[PDB]
Amino acid sequence: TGAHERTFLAVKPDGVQRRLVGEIVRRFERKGFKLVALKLVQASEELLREHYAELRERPFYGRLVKYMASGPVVAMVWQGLDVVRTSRALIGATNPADAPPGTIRGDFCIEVGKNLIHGSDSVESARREIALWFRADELLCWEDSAGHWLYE
Amino acid sequence: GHMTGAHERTFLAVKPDGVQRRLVGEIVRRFERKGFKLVALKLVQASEELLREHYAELRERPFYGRLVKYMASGPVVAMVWQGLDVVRTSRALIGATNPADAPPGTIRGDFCIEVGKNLIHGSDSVESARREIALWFRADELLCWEDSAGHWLYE
Amino acid sequence: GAHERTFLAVKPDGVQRRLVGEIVRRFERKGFKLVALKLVQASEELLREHYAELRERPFYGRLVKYMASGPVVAMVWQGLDVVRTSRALIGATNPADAPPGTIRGDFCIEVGKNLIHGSDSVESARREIALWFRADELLCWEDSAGHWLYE
Amino acid sequence: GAHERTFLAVKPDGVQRRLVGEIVRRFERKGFKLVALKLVQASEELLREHYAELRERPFYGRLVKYMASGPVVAMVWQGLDVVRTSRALIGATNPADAPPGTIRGDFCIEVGKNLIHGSDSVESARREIALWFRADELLCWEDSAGHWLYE
Amino acid sequence: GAHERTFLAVKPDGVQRRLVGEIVRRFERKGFKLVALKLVQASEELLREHYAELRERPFYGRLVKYMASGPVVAMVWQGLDVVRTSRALIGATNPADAPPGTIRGDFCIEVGKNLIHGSDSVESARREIALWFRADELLCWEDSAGHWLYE
Amino acid sequence: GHMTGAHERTFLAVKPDGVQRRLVGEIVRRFERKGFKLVALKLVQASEELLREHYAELRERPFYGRLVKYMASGPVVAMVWQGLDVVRTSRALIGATNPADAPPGTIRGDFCIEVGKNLIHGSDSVESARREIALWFRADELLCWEDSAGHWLYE
Ligand SMILES: Nc1ncnc2c1ncn2[C@@H]1O[C@H](COP(=O)(O)OP(=O)(O)O)[C@@H](O)[C@H]1O
Ligand SMILES: Nc1ncnc2c1ncn2[C@@H]1O[C@H](COP(=O)(O)OP(=O)(O)O)[C@@H](O)[C@H]1O
Ligand SMILES: Nc1ncnc2c1ncn2[C@@H]1O[C@H](COP(=O)(O)OP(=O)(O)O)[C@@H](O)[C@H]1O
Ligand SMILES: Nc1ncnc2c1ncn2[C@@H]1O[C@H](COP(=O)(O)OP(=O)(O)O)[C@@H](O)[C@H]1O
Ligand SMILES: Nc1ncnc2c1ncn2[C@@H]1O[C@H](COP(=O)(O)OP(=O)(O)O)[C@@H](O)[C@H]1O
Ligand SMILES: Nc1ncnc2c1ncn2[C@@H]1O[C@H](COP(=O)(O)OP(=O)(O)O)[C@@H](O)[C@H]1O
Repeated sequence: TGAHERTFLAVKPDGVQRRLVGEIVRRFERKGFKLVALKLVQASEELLREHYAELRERPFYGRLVKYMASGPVVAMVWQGLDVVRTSRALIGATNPADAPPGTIRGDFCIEVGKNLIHGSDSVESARREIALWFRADELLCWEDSAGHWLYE
Repeated sequence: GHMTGAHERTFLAVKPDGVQRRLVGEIVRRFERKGFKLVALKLVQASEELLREHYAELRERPFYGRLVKYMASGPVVAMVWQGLDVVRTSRALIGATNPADAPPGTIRGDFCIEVGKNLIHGSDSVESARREIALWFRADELLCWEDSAGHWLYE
Repeated sequence: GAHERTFLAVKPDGVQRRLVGEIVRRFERKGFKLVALKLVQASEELLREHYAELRERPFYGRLVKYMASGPVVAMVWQGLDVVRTSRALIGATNPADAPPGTIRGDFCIEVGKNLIHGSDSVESARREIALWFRADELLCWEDSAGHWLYE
Repeated sequence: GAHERTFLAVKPDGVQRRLVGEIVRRFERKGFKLVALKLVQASEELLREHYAELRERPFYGRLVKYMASGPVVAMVWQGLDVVRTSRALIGATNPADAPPGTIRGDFCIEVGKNLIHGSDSVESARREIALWFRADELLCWEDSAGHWLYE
Repeated sequence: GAHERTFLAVKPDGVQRRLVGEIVRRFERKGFKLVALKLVQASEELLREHYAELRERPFYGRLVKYMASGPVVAMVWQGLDVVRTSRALIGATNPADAPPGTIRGDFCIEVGKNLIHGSDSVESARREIALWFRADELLCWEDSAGHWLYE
Repeated sequence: GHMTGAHERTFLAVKPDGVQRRLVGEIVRRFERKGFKLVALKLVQASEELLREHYAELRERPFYGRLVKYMASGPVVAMVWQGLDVVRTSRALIGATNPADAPPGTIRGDFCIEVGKNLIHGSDSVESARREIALWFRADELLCWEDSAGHWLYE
């Protein structure tokens, strides 16, 4: 899908509490990606168990689920060329200690457990996460007036 | 309400020009830095139907058809913000309807030029806010959460 | 008049909300010279004196208690008309009346949590500077930018 | 009226204080179209004509000599009501009178060091644009954002 | 080496996306000295010469046509190691390879729409500056901040 | 420490060039936004004496006299910041000693050019931080306060 690739991103409860939602959104807007879905939600533990199913045998899994369910999150879908991989570069390493300055985690976070944002790790993960969090009628198609200036 | 006033809510929407011009984050950050509490948020493609109801007071103005068509022309970011005097204060942060009359420091004063592409809507009154919130959101979309910042914004 | 000085303090809410740097940057960008700075926990006794003119007001006790409740950033800034200009940058006491573009207009909601204190007059500034700082904390420096800020 | 143009110039103090980008960004973020730009040093002869309406004012000589003393960034911006709106963005002549949120309100202290010039009227802009720029320095370009700025 | 100079150009996509001021501010905040600036539309003849090292590359033709298609902001910046450092601030040619914090890493997606050109070497810079600018367009000014940037 | 590590402290100082160039607020804002806790702060005119001891280790370097003279050539903003891995992290945020080697996104990478005017000092190690904090601050200048934000920065 090339420039139509999509990723799932979510601002975690700490990002909402720390008033960093606009800052995060602005970084993806300024990069050139197209916002195609957005909502403030409180995720159920049932949903979050499915979301993090790959991690279910890790010792932190339970508290990760409980935490992500504990307050509002901002769920998003962004669209563009290589948006999955590039979003992960913008976000930075899982452990903010390893995330360089200039990344979101590098600039704003200290600890792995309070690392502001989730982004899909692969196109296949993105497909699964988008379907989990969003209905199809929440995913918008619009003609981007900037696209001529971002793409060949 | 009247208890303390702090649970007043307004409807704000980033119009299609705000999305196209990549100002969503900038607009949200201004309300975040002010101290208001985001209690609802969604990106939507608004139907002409809903918009006719939203702008019903402008039903017999000459621009009405172009406004509705335009607001339906692309995504809108619909929001509800909560806090003391949020309706009046949000109108001040946005600035005058005609950007030419909105001072620098306001959203319209800083970011736009013409009345027909003026980035954002905010409820003009508490009663308008009640009506607009109900029109645009379901009850279950309005979130109750515990704002760690409140202690530092409110006496 | 370029050596006029004012006393500004970031109140405990400004520290807690991580707005210290934002506030300092606004006075830097305006052209004023920072000549004193410290993070302190003010005593209630100091604060009772600082706000003595308000001692008969219903809110005086809670103002004092609050200002003593957490760290504040005490500052002295220097430049032409700095006292009045700083008050303009800060905005009205009640943030509801502070326009966008001002510190209180951009960042605050309520009169009791209004981020920052600034002296209200040159004589108030002299008094407040003396209350909060020793003479050896007030620095003198030659501003490389001054030729570009003053005629 | 969307093709109205104004002449703006970053004065020597704006260049020296490293505020050129900040100023340009304010006009870009507003939605105006940059149609001419150059870093130049103007002659006193050009400046005497630029400010010819102020020839009887006691500061005229000083103003001319100062504006000739260092580089300035000359610009033309295009858009609806650009002259009047640009003046609003810049703020009052005397920065003491310019509210926070304006360029002069945010960055300046004194009337002689007030960062930027903007034309005062459509007819003054026509005159100033002609004075500072060759016709071939004003560029026509198709504005991708035009549909989202204008109805 | 503090008098080294580089040629930078904001490409048509940077103008259209309203990123001129953002880009300039990044070089200003670094401490580099702006010594020439203009908004221009370059000829294919000039651009063929500009990019002559790339003449056997498959994209050469489309690169030349594109850079000729709309306005660019041509600039010269001065300072110690300005060529190499500017390239670092810009980031990798392909924005997919440019880290966050760089211009291309922060603002761009694709190699053909990568916002800005910067000279690749001191000798390339000398050639490019000569190609785009007349000698009288390069300004000598006394930098008020130089004592605080350099030893 | 070793309980959780969250009470580690570093000494940071904005050098005179950072004061003159009006980057104090910019610098402080980068540490605030990262989540570290400001526990001490003062503007000082550092004596040639204090500085000779600060930079004792560099006594045999040919630039030593010029470093001490420069660090006394205007005000310095002395700070103590607290948090998990604050010494190592602060060094990463500042970037390499030589700004030409500091990547964009770091303080030195974004804001300065030459090694002799490199804006800021941060402790290079936990032991150095212990020594620097002791040298520049009195114990009663290091404040214990309840950080509302810690709940959102720490698990
Ligand atoms: N060792 C850990 N302890 C606590 N939380 C962790 C740990 N490792 C990962 N996590 C949390 O689980 C989330 C999902 O892990 P993972 O998908 O591997 O990382 P990423 O979010 O960088 O793609 C992380 O973002 C983080 O919040
Ligand atoms: N004279 C006008 N010409 C064109 N569009 C207008 C005009 N007046 C209002 N509008 C449009 O209709 C919207 C609703 O108008 P109104 O409620 O009066 O303003 P506001 O949005 O400031 O509350 C405006 O925000 C603008 O988009
Ligand atoms: N009505 C009030 N209720 C609570 N606190 C108040 C009230 N009026 C003033 N204050 C507090 O007292 C501080 C000092 O008041 P004053 O000197 O009159 O205002 P300012 O700080 O704007 O100069 C204010 O900044 C505010 O924090
Ligand atoms: N009283 C004054 N003293 C010194 N310089 C002045 C004075 N009044 C105006 N100037 C300078 O002359 C410039 C041109 O004046 P004017 O056109 O009246 O103001 P503006 O630039 O706001 O349109 C001003 O921008 C300012 O630099
Ligand atoms: N494979 C490519 N496809 C399209 N355009 C390209 C490609 N490689 C390079 N370019 C364009 O050519 C310009 C000049 O290339 P080069 O000098 O090698 O890179 P840089 O601009 O990073 O110094 C690039 O900035 C880019 O816009
Ligand atoms: N080669 C040099 N020439 C001049 N000044 C230098 C040189 N190396 C270091 N300095 C200065 O001495 C300070 C201390 O050096 P060092 O401890 O090696 O760096 P850092 O401050 O990054 O820990 C530097 O921050 C810089 O101001």
